[PDB]
Amino acid sequence: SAVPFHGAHQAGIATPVQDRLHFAAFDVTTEDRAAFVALLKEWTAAARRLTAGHAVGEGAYGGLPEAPPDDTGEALGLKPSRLTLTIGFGPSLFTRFGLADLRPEALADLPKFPGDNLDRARSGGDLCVQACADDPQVAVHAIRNLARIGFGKVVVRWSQLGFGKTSSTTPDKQTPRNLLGFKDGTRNIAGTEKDRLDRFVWAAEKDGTPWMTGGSYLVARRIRMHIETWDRASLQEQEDVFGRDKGEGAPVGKAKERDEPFLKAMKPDAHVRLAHPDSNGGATLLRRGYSFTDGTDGLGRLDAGLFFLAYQRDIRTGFVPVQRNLATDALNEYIQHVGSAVFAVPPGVRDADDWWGSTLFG
Amino acid sequence: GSAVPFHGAHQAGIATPVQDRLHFAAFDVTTEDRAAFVALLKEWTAAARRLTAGHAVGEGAYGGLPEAPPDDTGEALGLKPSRLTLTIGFGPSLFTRFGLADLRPEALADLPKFPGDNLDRARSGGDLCVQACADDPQVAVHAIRNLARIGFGKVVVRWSQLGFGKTSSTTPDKQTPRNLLGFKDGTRNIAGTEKDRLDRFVWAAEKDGTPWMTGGSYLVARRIRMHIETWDRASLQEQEDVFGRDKGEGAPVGKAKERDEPFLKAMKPDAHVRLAHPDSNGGATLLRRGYSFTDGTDGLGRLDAGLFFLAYQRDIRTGFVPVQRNLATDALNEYIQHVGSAVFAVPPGVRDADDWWGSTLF
Ligand code: HEM
Ligand code: HEM
Repeated sequence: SAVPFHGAHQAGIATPVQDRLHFAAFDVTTEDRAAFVALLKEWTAAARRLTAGHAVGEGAYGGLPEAPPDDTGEALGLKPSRLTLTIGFGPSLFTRFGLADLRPEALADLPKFPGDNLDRARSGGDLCVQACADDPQVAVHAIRNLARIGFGKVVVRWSQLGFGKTSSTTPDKQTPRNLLGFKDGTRNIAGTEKDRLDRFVWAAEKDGTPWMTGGSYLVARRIRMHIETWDRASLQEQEDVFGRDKGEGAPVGKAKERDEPFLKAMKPDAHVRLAHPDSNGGATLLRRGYSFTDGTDGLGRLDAGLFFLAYQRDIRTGFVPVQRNLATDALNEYIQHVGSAVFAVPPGVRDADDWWGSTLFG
Repeated sequence: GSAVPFHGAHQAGIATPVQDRLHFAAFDVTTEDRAAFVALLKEWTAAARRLTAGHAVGEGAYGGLPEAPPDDTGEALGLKPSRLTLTIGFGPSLFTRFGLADLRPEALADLPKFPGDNLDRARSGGDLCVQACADDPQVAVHAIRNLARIGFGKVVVRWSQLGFGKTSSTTPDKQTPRNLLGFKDGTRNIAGTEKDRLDRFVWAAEKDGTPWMTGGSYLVARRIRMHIETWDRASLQEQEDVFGRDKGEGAPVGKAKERDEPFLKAMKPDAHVRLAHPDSNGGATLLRRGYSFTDGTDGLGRLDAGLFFLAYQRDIRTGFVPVQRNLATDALNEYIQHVGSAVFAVPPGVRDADDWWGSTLF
């Protein structure tokens, strides 16, 4: 039903992946650091309510008739729906509030990558809130109300709705398929792998940035798929792109999805061969992205793809080397990176008196 | 995950319980070959039979020739039917082709211009539509994508619309969903069990003057943007006054329970429910079946969202048009704008495994 909001880490990273996503990047409009801290506190209080399935503030009705209700009401009668709300701080936040020297060195700007076609309006952002839930209206409600609460101090830079499995009728160990029709997530870091999370996902104090201890670094990439071109490719071409077969998802030369891959048997620019840690100095990622389908473009083509999300202990040692190695990926023919942003995701809200960003702002 | 039966006197997706998700696609016809279009309808009907049963189209998603593209694009593998329905409709512009001019139904009336309209012509109209409703958005998108692919060369997607959550009800025994203004939407609709009301208000009859449409219905679609910023500034009383129902319970003003019958003269003379009620419209009654949408931001700091309004009726001239005309003075107008529109004649049902979409017309 619900996922606990308080913890050493923020929820929404290691906790089980929910069916839907509403991701929002915000820009900060206030220049007053105390006013911003006041928002972080007010947002933290709202998130405690939202993630327990309650209305923010004094609620969505029953208040004074002349007052706007504190909560806009569209989640009334719904369930917590495993909602998690994960906040992150983008590089540009640290140019405000005297925060320049507290920007973590592990919050690296991404290089330009071959084939990039980034829409600047749907890239970057001073802040992010990742809202994950099984019910998309619960996630949209949470983003809508956080934006409302913050209006006057923040605005919404860009917003992305995503989906994965529908858990009411899809087994939870079952690997979801992306919109190219392939299983996506087979060889990933799982939230159960607490030791691997310490090695590859969570910032440690010794890493250089004490306030980020127990946080993580997030890379977001809005990746369009050339659906109609991909659907014209042969089965063999599609399986060659990835190094796994389509129906079972097994590596080339293996029978079972989760059999470990034999990379030599894949084509040299197969996606799995290029992305595997063995090909990247051991670099390993927690992938947590969602499919999207926004509509139809002007040409009749499906505006669809993957909202790619990766959490790692250090952007410089996670996403950057893996994505760099994808320069020659056979998959590049069928995809285009069209938005990008990075965020430092602080440690968790430790108890009922803690607030988002308290380790950064004090 | 259960299956909604595809065959019947009527197409499913109308009186059917309203499913959680929508992918709605408008198509333009590009072939002038009536025989090829008829062949397309039969192929589409065959594919819909598979899709609505949770099966892959054609020869399947894999296991064919390596050199051939798979028949089915594969992203619904391992999913369930998820109450998928696929409902096809024919726009007025279809009847300019294939010698159909004289078969265009009188009840398929063009809408008048309405005050406040700001209709995007590129996301309005359409030679035909397919409404895909399912509890799993991936199942809905997979259905539309594969129908469009099967139709490559004969039809093109003109525009499409995703609905992340329903704002309608044909099941008054279940919870009435809320729209993004936070109000229950669908309380006083038509239920799938109200067979007499469906015959009276929804299903075309032979005596109505268009024999091929007996057992079909007529669909109006309106993409309605919501002025969320302005709404969220409004007091609780202003919001409740706009509709004529309270917000929490959704009861008519002065009533304690959602489904207590309204006393209209107690509502403001411009209240939405007062103006829309059958008694204010010569008994005109609609089956509403819309969904909420988001569409990113306005580029200027604001979430952009709305409601994809769908109404089924026995005759557009005695359903949507008189009601929408009476909404000319609606208090709700301050908070919405109609920005896309389309009408379709939705043919009778696919009677059995030998039948095909549009067989009574063609
Ligand atoms: C639309 C874009 C993409 C699609 C469709 C896609 C698809 C896939 C598929 C089908 C697999 C095999 C199953 C699995 O183990 O998860 C996979 C694996 C993987 N992908 Fe991607 N991927 C995309 C983008 C990316 C990006 C941008 C990165 C990193 C920069 C990435 C990194 C990885 C990694 C690390 C693996 C696991 C490889 C292993 O250790 O065996 N992918 N991806
Ligand atoms: C964003 C646009 C709209 C919103 C937010 C909205 C909202 C609502 C709400 C909250 C109700 C009361 C509960 C119910 O009985 O369903 C309602 C009722 C109704 N609406 Fe709307 N509506 C919109 C557009 C329309 C349009 C365009 C039409 C027709 C042209 C329409 C026709 C009706 C009717 C017929 C009723 C039921 C009245 C009765 O018999 O009591 N609505 N609407």
